[PDB]
Amino acid sequence: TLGNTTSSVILTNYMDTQYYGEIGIGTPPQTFKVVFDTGSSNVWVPSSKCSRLYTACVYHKLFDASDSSSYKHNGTELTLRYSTGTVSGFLSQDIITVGGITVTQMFGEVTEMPALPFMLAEFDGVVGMGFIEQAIGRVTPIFDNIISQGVLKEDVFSFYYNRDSQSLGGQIVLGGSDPQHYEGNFHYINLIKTGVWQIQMKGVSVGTLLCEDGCLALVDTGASYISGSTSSIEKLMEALGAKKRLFDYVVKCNEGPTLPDISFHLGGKEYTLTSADYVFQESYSSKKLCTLAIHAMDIPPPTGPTWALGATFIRKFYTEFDRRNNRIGFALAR
Ligand SMILES: *[C@@H]1O[C@H](CO)[C@@H](O)[C@H](O)[C@H]1NC(C)=O
Repeated sequence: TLGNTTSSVILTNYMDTQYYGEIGIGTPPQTFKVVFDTGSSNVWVPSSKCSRLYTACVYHKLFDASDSSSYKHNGTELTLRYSTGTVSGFLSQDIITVGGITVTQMFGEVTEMPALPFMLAEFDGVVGMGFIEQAIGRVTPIFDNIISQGVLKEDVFSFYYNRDSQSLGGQIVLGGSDPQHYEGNFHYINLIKTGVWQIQMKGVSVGTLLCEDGCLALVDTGASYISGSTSSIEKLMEALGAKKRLFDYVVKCNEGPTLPDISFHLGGKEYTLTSADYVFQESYSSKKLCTLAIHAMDIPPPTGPTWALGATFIRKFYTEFDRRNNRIGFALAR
C-alpha cells in the first residue's frame, strides 16, 4: 500500500560528525534532536527517569511520560549496543512526529546513558532506520510504522549530508528523494539480504590494495566515518603514511592534500574520494596533526566483519534506501 505524500526532515550538521533532526514525542510534543541511523532499528530518547548521576541526562532533553496525555506504558527493559557506546532503559509507546507525519511508536526511554560518549553528543537520541530483523525487543521500527499508514509515495527514504555555516546541514526525504541535492543517475546495488542495509563491495583502492576477493559494506547514516576492520585500516593507513592514535588516525596537516584517492568498488561503478573528502584540513602546517575521516571498527558477527560507509561517504554520495526493492541507490551529491 502506497499514498502520495513525500516528507522532508531538516538536519543540522555538527562538525561533520553528527547529523541530526527534530522529532516530537507526546502530547503536547516534547522535542528531541535525533540521529537517523540506518545501522540500527530502535528509537530511543533519554528519560526523565534517568538518574541525574548520569551527567549526559543533565545535558540532554529528557522525555517526561508524566507530561504526555498520549503516553502508553510498557516498561520492558532494553539495552541498545552501538559501536561507540551502550544505552539502557525501558520501552514506552507514544505519538511521534517526524516531517509532519504522526506515528504511534514504541521507543526506548533511556535511564542509563554513559558520559563517555554521550556527553559528546549534540543529539539527544536515535531514530533507527534499519529493518525489524535488527530491532532489539522485536519492536516495529518507525519507518515500518510510517509504511503501514499508506501515505508515502514510495517505500524509500533518502539522505543528503552537507558540509558546513548558516545553511542546510542535511536532509532526509521520507517517501522519495530530492533532485535538488543530487545529479546524474542513481546507480543501485542490491542488499546481501533483507534485514540489514548492507551490500557487497568488490574492492577498495588506494590511488587495488584491499578487499580484493570481495567484502561487506554497511551503508550507515549513523556512522561518522568510513570504517573497515582493524587489519584493513592498518593496511589502508600504512599506504597513506598515517600514524595511529588511540581513537583515530592522523597525518601531518601539510601532507594532507597530497594523499591519494580512495575508491570503493560498489555494484559496477567506482566511488572515489579525494583527500579533501576524507581529511579534516584545519591547518596546512607540518608541525600540526590532521584527523582522517576513516576509522578502524571491528563490527561483530553476524553483521561483521564489515566496512561501514558513513557520513564521509554519504557527503559525497546522495543515498537512497529502497525497501520495496531491497537495494541502495547512490548519486553524486550537490
Ligand atoms: C509490552 O509489549 C508487548 C508486545 O507488544 C506485550 O506482549 C506486553 O504485554 C507489554 N507489556 C506491558 C507491561 O505493557
